[PDB]
Amino acid sequence: PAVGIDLGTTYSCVGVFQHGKVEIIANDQGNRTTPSYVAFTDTERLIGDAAKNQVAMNPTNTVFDAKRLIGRRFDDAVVQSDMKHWPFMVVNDAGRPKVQVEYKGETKSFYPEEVSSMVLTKMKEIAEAYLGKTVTNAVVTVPAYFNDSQRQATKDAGTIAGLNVLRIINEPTAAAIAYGLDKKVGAERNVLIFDLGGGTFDVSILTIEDGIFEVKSTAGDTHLGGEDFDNRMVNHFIAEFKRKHKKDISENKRAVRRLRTACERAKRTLSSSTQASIEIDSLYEGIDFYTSITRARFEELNADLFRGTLDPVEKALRDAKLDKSQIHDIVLVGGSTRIPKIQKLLQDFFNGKELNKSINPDEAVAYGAAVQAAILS
Ligand SMILES: N#Cc1ccc(COC[C@H]2O[C@@H](n3c(NCc4ccc(Cl)c(Cl)c4)nc4c(N)ncnc43)[C@H](O)[C@@H]2O)cc1
Repeated sequence: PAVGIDLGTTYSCVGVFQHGKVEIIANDQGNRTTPSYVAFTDTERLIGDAAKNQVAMNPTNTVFDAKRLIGRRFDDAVVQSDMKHWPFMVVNDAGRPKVQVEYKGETKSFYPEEVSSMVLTKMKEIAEAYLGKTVTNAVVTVPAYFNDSQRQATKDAGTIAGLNVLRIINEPTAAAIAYGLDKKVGAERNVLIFDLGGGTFDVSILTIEDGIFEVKSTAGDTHLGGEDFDNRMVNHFIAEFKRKHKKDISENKRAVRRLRTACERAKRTLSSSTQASIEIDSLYEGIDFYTSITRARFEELNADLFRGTLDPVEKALRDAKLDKSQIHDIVLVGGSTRIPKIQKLLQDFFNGKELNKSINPDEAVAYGAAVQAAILS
């Protein structure tokens, strides 16, 4: 048995190719993704949903976004910039960063591959729990733009987990293989992979000829995703509250939370029907917030951000010296591409051209890694 693991920034996912069909193994909690979270608490260490869920109670010893630190040096523009926004401690141990935590009363320090080895250990377990066998061999994916150092730090992060990493594979190639774009014959095809998750955005252009892949260019926005979209809604509703009820709820962390949470959920609903209702009882100072939102209004709150996504598309076409009519295939991954106006912009931008999207976008990377781990098996 060999697995494909999509090791992501916010979530990880693990799959196995069995009985001629891929299976996205579910966790001990029944979820097909597992947050890449690791908490340290007085008595135990927590990974996945257990860690995600006590992040309010222990925000200072609950680590996440370790993919943003992996393989980088302490002075990397990105280690520096992100550090400002993490409750936990990032520490310069001799030019290489470390996360230091409180864990059983003793303060311990951790390299990022140590912290990614824990997510990988858990994913290994998730599979071994499902398959009722030992799992060792894996494919683990990384973004196309990762360098040697960051590939090595990931590969090690697995070798530490007890994994036999058969291969490290680019996420947009994982998704290409998922869609069997690598079994098309004859002439070289150019493939654009649009990855829009919750917090990060990545465009990747690859050429594929005869099932041999090559990375042509990299683009993206490293702080754009579904979360910017929920914020647009939170502002629309906070204004709407102030209107009808002349109150400002925004300095009440809990009212805003109840609202955020209802906004992300409403957002998901708007990808499949044309409006979405919200009732939040006694939201602020005793007042009920009963409201509703159409898709068209949601689209308008985000109209600039939805378009803004086409720039990494252009900028990546630039750097790959390709005209948009030369793109043979478009592949959508990351759970935000489920938003229809986003698919509509992209289809219309690429002059009516179809989109490859039938595989679950959250899962497609892990799908292709598992398909591929099977061949290398
Ligand atoms: N269980 C679970 C689970 C699985 C994957 C993810 C990751 O999602 C990353 C981003 O993708 C966004 N998103 C997602 N994410 C997938 C998802 C599916 C179910 C649940 Cl309960 C959750 Cl909450 C998230 N679906 C969207 C949709 N249908 N329309 C618009 N946006 C969608 C989501 O809001 C988030 O911002 C998050 C949760």
